[PDB]
Amino acid sequence: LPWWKGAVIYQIYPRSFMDSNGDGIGDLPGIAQRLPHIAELGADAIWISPFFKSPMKDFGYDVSDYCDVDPIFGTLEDFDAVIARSHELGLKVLIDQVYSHTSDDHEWFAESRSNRDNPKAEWYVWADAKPDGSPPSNWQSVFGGPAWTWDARRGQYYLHNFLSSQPQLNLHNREAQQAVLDVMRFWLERGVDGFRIDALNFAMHDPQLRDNPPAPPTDKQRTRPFDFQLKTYNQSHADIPAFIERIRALTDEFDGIFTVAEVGGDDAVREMKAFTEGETHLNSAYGFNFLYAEALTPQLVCSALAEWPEEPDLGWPSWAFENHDAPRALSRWCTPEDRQAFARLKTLLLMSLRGNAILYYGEELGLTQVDIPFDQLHDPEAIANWPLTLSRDGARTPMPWDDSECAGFGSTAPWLPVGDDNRPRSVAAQLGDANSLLKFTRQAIALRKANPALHHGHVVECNHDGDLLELVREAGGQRLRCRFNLGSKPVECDCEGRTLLAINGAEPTALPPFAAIILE
Repeated sequence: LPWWKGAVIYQIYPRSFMDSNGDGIGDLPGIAQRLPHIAELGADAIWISPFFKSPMKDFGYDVSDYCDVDPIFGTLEDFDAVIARSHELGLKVLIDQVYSHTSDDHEWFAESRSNRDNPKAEWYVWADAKPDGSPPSNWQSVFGGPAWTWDARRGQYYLHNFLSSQPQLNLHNREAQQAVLDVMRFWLERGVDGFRIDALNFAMHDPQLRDNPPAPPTDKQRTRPFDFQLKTYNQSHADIPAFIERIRALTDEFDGIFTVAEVGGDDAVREMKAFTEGETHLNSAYGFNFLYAEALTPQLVCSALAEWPEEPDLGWPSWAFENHDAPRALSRWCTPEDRQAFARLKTLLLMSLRGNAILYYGEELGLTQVDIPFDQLHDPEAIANWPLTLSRDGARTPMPWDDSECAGFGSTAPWLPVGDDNRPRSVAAQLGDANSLLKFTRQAIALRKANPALHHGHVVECNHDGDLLELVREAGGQRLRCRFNLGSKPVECDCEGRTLLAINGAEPTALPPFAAIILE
C-alpha cells in the first residue's frame, strides 16, 4: 500500500503555471500561491519540471547547476516554501532529475572540455574525428542534425543525444554516477518525496561507438536524420539498470520516496520493466504510447495495458496522454464539435487505467494546442526541422486562472500566448460552470480514489471491438466493468450491475457518441 501506487500526479511546467512578479514567466512564489488549486483537485502529488539554474536552450532541461534554482524562477528559499506549503496541503512533491546530460555551461563540462587529462576528462563522451574530419559515428540528434559537435579546446567531438548545448554525460564513469547520486541526495535532504527521472534510457551509450542501422520504412514521414536510423548504440546500454539500483538504494535511505522514469523510443516496454523490476529499481515509468498517438483507439489502450501484467516482480506503469513534449491531446484526438464530450471520456479513461495518472497542467480545463508561427518559435527543434516539428511550444501556454486581461497568469506580455480558445476555459470560469471539465476531473479523481478496483485493481479483461473499449478491473472484493465509446457511432452493449458513473448519456445497455459508464 505505498502512497504512490494508484496516485494522480499533476505535472507543473513552472514557466507557464503562475508569473508572480510580472516579467512574463512563471516562478516558484507563483506556484506556492496556486498550490491549493491542485490540492482541491485531489491530486496526490505535484511533479515540478526543471527549475534549476539553466541557459534555457531546452527551457530548463539543459542544467548548469544541479543544486540551485534559476533566477528566472526565484531562489532556493522559494523552493523550500513550495515544499512546506504543499506538505501543509497534504501534497507530495516530485521534482524533475536530468541525468543523461548537462548544459554546455555546467561547471563539469567547462572542466571536461578544457583538455584531455583533467579530472573530468571522462565525465562526458569524447572521441577523435575520423581521419577525414567526419564525426566518430553516424548518430543523429533527437532535435535535428548530428549527435556530435566539434570542440577545438580538445581537438575532439563530444556526444549530445539532444541539443549541442546538452552534452551527454558519460554515466559509464563511476565518478559521474557518484556525482549525480550526490545531487539526488541534496534534493532528498530538502524534503522532496521523489523524482521524475528525465529520458532515463539515454543515460548510457555504446562505448564501441558502433553506427546505428537504417530504420525500416514505418511510413510516418521522416522529419529529421534521427528518424532514418534505429537507436541501437547511441543509448539504451545494458548497464543502465545497475545504475538505477544505486538510485533505489539511495531513495530507500529516506521515507516514502517515489521514482518515475521517462522512457523514450518505440523500443520502449523492455527498458521500462528492466527500469522498474522488483523493489531494486525505480517504482514507475511512462512511455510515449499516448504522447505520440494520432488517435485514441481501444486497440491502442489494450495494446498499452497488455504490456504490464500483474506478475509479482513487474513495475507499476505511469500514463501520460499529453505533457510539455507533445501537442495538447484534444487537438490530436477529436474535432471541435466532439471536444466537450471527448474531454470527459478521455479524463475518465485516464483515471480508469491500471497505473498512475500523469495529469499535465491545463488538462483538467481541456486546454487546446495553440498554433505557434515560425517567427514566434522558442523550441530550437522546431526551427531546425520545420515544418515537421514536435510542436512542444504550443503545448506550453500560460495556465489561465481567471478571464482578466492577463487571464491571471500575471503578465499582459507572457512568454507564450494564452490562446483565444483557452481564455474562456479559465479556472475561475470553470468554478462558476457546474458542468465544467474542472468539476468533472475532480469527480473522476474522487471516483478513482474511493474505488479500489479503479485505484489499483487488476486488469482481468481488456476487450476491443471497433470504437468500443471495455476494461474489467478487480480488487478488494470489487469488480468493475468500464465501457468506453471512443467513436461518434452509438454502440449497444448485457450488464446486470450498478452504475458508479455514466457520462455523455451512457446507459447500462447503450453508449451514444463518446459515452462511457462504470458498472459495479
